[PDB]
Amino acid sequence: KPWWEDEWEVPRETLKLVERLGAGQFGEVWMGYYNGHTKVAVKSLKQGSMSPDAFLAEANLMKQLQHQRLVRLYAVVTQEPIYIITEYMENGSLVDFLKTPSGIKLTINKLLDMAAQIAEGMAFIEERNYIHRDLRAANILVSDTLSCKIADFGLARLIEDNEYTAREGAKFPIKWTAPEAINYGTFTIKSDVWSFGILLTEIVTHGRIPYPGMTNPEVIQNLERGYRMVRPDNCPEELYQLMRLCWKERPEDRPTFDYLRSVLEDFFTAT
Ligand SMILES: Cc1cccc(C)c1Nc1ncc(-c2ccccc2)n2cncc12
Repeated sequence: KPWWEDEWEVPRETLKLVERLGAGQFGEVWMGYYNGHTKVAVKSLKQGSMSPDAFLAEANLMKQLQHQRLVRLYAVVTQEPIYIITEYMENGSLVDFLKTPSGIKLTINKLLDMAAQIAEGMAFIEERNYIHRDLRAANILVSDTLSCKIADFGLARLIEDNEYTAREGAKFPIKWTAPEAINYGTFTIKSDVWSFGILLTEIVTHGRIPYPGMTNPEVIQNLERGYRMVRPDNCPEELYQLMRLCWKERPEDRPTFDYLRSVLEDFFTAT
């Protein structure tokens, strides 16, 4: 659908980049304002660093995935430097927010709350037939009202039938990704469940890097023995047994996202 017809295309004028939130290889992210008043986040592609068609595939997938628990596509600018504009999240990434004064004061109740918002957001992704493939505290975003939404959809995909198989030479963060995804390059909403498992460990330990004293090969060798992550310090035994269904050996034994939500709501209100 062409750009002079795209309901998503905006004149670049309408925008005003104020504070750079970050920079890397692929460009920059900025808070700014749309037509003066509405706070937004703007991702800009560093020319030449990656393909504009691949930059925008994120935007195009988000056009299809709209739900309160998901960070919302506002608009795109599809020339000079290419912009992706979204809804603004005031409190930045979950993984950082959990380390701040405010984050550090959160009760376990509040945390189990947030965890259920994330599972909700994924129960949508689940049911629309998408997979995320990058689910971790760094790719959860926090609002001014301490709610949570799924972010970063770089790797997110619609599936015809259950399997998405990566290209043989692909690497993903070992500590967060499911054995079959690391090994066979096969991803399903069940892989994402496994990661969610790992993210639970990030919520409940605030910041921390999962599998505390272990290198990647040590972490692989342990899984293969039938071990899983050592009960994080101060992790209610319940939520741990939950991470444990998230880490079942066979994916089809791994639970749904709707069910995780369901359970996380009980844990939450039971406290
Ligand atoms: C702008 C954008 C483009 C594509 C995909 C997404 C998820 C976003 N949104 C954001 N992406 C990134 C950030 C962000 C980046 C660094 C630090 C904190 C926030 N952000 C903050 N509020 C909204 C965002």
